Amino acid sequence: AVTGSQTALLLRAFEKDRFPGIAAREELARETGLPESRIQIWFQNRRARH
Repeated sequence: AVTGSQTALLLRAFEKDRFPGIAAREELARETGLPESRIQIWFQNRRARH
């Protein structure tokens, strides 16, 4: 699971760039302190639900 702060940051990103490319995902990884693969999973999962 990701933290509340990470969720808030990722959701705001998702609502501006719904399909981040690898550079954007690596940047979100650095912003959040999450691995890039975890960023990708989070976006894939959210899009599969929406």
